[PDB]
Amino acid sequence: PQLHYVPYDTPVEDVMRILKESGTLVIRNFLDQNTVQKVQDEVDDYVRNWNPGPKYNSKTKQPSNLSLMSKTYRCEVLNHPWMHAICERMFGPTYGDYWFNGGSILHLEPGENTQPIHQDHVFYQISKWRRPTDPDLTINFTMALTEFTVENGGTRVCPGSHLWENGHASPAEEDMVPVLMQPGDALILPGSMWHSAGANRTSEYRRGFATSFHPCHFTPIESHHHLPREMVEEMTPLVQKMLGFRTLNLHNNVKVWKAGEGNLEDATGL
Amino acid sequence: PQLHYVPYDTPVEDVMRILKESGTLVIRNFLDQNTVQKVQDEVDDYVRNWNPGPKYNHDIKTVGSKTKQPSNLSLMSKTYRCEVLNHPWMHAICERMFGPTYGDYWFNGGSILHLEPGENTQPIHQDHVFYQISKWRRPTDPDLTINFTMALTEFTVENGGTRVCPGSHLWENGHASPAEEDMVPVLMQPGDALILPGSMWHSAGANRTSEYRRGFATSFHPCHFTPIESHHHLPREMVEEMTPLVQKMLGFRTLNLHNNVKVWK
Ligand SMILES: CC1(C)C(=O)C=C[C@@]2(C)[C@H]1CC[C@@]13C[C@@]4(C)C=C5C(=O)OC[C@]51[C@@](C)(C[C@@H]23)C4=O
Ligand SMILES: O=C(O)CNC(=O)C(=O)O
Ligand SMILES: [Fe+2]
Ligand SMILES: [Fe+2]
Repeated sequence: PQLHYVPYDTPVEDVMRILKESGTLVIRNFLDQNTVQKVQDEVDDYVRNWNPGPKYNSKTKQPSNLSLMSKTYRCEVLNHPWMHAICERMFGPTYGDYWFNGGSILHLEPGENTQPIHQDHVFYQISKWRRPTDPDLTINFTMALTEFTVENGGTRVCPGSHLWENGHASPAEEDMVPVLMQPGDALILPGSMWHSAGANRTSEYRRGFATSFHPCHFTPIESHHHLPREMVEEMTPLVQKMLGFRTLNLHNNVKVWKAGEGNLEDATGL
Repeated sequence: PQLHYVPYDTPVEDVMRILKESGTLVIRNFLDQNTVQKVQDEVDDYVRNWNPGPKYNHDIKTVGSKTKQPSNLSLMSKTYRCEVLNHPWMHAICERMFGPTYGDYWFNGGSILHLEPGENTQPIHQDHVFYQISKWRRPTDPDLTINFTMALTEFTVENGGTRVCPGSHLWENGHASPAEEDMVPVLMQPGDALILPGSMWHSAGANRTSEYRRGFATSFHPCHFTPIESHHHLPREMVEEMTPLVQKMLGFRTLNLHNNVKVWK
């Protein structure tokens, strides 16, 4: 197996076949450039109400959920048709519905050392029961804000390591394949794929942001039930279901996250 | 394996050992008559107006046409969310069941189990059947969920008291359901509770009496599993009256995995 770079118009069955054979791939031009700029603008404006001027003439905010800080994220990025097409083919037949697991802005500082090589599904206890041929427990879409180079610690993966067994040792550093991307490209990251961020040996930050989804029956990393309800009703029904505001359906048609025996969105006037 | 009826003050690891041996047991006087009567008073009209049969269509054809199974118990009963969900036996067993592997646990779901007079026998089933990952689990693994079926009316063989097949929790994933003859009826007075791990094969009996047989259940499952019932549609003044334990049970607090990783944060 190898690391594949495919254009945006690659057929869905080709992307799924590459995901099954290599455990990862890169979809170039996943987002346009202005979308890349909008997400950084809204995040910067959130966590920093003040920016240093040229000379001396509430101040900052701790970062929160990406859907809270970025309106383009919760209203445009989370509606990405590629993510939903990949999530449906990955979780539909086995689990059925899926929803948002977690997401944040990647910020590799200058001089930051190499991240330990790991699989994303390590924090799932049921990963010990899972076989390499079973569907993934979660999938991550890592979008590039800056360019991803070997110098600035771009993401490295090991194609084929997703088919390793549960007791397999971590891949050697010599066999990690760096993911070279331009802003707008996305690296698709199933929870079975071993990966790690490299060391940033440059003088500039390596910036990115990630989305991630997992089956309906698994508890996500973040809860969004603290977001303002006026911010909830300006989302699409699909995004509302992603962020835990709607009832989900199992493959056996049993509904989880219900409002008693009814739908959660019906009981909340959504 | 055999069905055990133990008193309320039975040692906790004795209950855990019986759960490991026979896959089920009964804790008598699990609820005092005050709690049984308060729950019956707070859900009387709610069960009265509830339409029988399944509310929505799913593949587990198990809700008979003369069976009422309404949930939303915390929203409809203050005794349920302010006393029942704080029951020390539920948490003492859930800790030893889910702690050593999954870390935290929380509320999965809770329903009223109302058998109208004339209801036929329920299909024998395992409660974790709606878990897809149940086909990856082995009998020696920890349970995916645990249930506490508490008797509101008395539970007899004739009125449809729940029946269990002790030891069936050790059967493999492909083993056939128990025949009707190997089911053992559970005889419970108002107050007793039947402890049902997700692996125990069980079913409700036929209500061949003139009266309805009603109980109500509480279920808990690991922190990393999505509950069958959400509770964020409840009024906020209703959440502020819960204990910190119940607020965490019903999804209003951050959960801790076994390796100290935050979920639902
Ligand atoms: C379809 C039905 C009747 C069944 O045949 C097998 C499993 C489930 C899907 C029930 C209805 C709802 C549940 C959902 C819940 C989380 C709480 C309910 C309950 O309290 O009693 C039935 C349940 C159960 C014990 C079993 C579970 C469970 O674990
Ligand atoms: O009502 C009973 O005695 C048992 N009911 C169930 O197991 C159920 O509804 O899933
Ligand atoms: Fe990672
Ligand atoms: Fe059951």
